[PDB]
Amino acid sequence: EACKFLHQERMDVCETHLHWHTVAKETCSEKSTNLHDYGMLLPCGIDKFRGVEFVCCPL
Ligand SMILES: [Cu+]
Repeated sequence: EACKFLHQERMDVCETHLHWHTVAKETCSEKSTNLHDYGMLLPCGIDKFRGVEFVCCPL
């Protein structure tokens, strides 16, 4: 297994870093992997974002 790069965004809500980190973490965990890195996408408002791109790696 290698690590997998994944991209998620929403067109209906802007959310904080914490929400997107949570989404990335839980996505990797559902795939039996661990989140290694991530970066926010599509900054919104003064402190929010509309997506995240992240890398899930083998346990
Ligand atoms: Cu974070």
